[PDB]
Amino acid sequence: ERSRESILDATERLMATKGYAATSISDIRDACGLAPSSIYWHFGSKEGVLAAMMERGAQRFFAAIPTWDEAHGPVEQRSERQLTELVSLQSQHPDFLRLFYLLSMERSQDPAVAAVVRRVRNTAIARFRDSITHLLPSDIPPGKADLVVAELTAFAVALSDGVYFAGHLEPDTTDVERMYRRLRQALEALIPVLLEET
Amino acid sequence: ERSRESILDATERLMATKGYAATSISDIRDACGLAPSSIYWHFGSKEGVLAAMMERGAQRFFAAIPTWDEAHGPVEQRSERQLTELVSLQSQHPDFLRLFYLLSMERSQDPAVAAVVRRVRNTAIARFRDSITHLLPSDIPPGKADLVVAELTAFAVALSDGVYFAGHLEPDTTDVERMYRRLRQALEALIPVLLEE
Ligand code: NA
Ligand code: NA
Ligand code: NA
Repeated sequence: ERSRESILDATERLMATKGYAATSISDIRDACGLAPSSIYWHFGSKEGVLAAMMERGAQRFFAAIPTWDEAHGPVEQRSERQLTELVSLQSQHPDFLRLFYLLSMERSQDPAVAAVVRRVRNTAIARFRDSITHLLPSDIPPGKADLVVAELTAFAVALSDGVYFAGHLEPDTTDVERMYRRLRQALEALIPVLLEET
Repeated sequence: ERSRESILDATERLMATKGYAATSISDIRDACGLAPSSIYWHFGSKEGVLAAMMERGAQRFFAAIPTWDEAHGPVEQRSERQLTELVSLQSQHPDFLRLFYLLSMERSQDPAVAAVVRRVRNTAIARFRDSITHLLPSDIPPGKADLVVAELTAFAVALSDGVYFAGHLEPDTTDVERMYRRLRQALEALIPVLLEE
């Protein structure tokens, strides 16, 4: 729907300037041409608009990172392919992530916002798991691999979250590519440790 | 002064009840019995109160984690009982950190808030660095140790940030002690990787 997109485009731009609080549904109308009644019929409220806008930025973020099956064979080893793309996006410091971390830390979340935060978070965790399953030896029993992959995934997600905060709070001195390289090296060392933990 | 602590205690209770937006200086006065003029005279504005409030929360968080020169014998190494305390605090999932992360992701921050967020962040980084310097072999040249410690510290700080979000967004399934244990294991493995360039 093209009418949905103009509302979100208007809201993005309007929130880039002016902030969320100082932006009125009226202001959104002025920008996108859709009447307030029309905006409500779509997203239900002002918070509903931010929710849908947040979810859109997510899909664009994730679509720029290839799934394991979308990368090639292995080359360079192909978990590396994903890492390269993740590094690329993260090095550009996406403001989408700023919003995600902000909204996930807010008390009294709007139900629509809470659902979107939950889904984006689950997708992120899923995308990491998709990549990390292929880092384990072929001969691990499925139940054991599940445990190890899960614990490795939580570790990767945690480090990746912290990389954004590094890039945010230490933008001048933070090397994103280097930090993610340490993660890949950390994961490689942890795999034997986890497999033999009884 | 006792006057400052009553304002902050009252503000602490008001946000977590009505939240920051729905709380007024008048509400703060009603709770602590200090006139708005007195409150302004201390913190200058409503944002000034929030700043001082969460900075207080930071000091209580850090004072509960021993530095290297506290945390006595043996020389263990000492980062284990440091880690134990860090795990203990994080296991309780303090709301201080939620506020820190929230204020750190905001644009158009009040000047007082920005200064406090930066100080808390620098203090955290410094406390990690203080502990991690002792994980290296002693025969490492000071300049190389500087780089390795700094890179290890940023890694630890990053993981430790991620642990809070795991505890916050996956509270049922997140094992905090186990995560921080992986970190210590990760750091130890990374220590030679970094030294050999
Ligand atoms: Na908001
Ligand atoms: Na606020
Ligand atoms: Na520590």
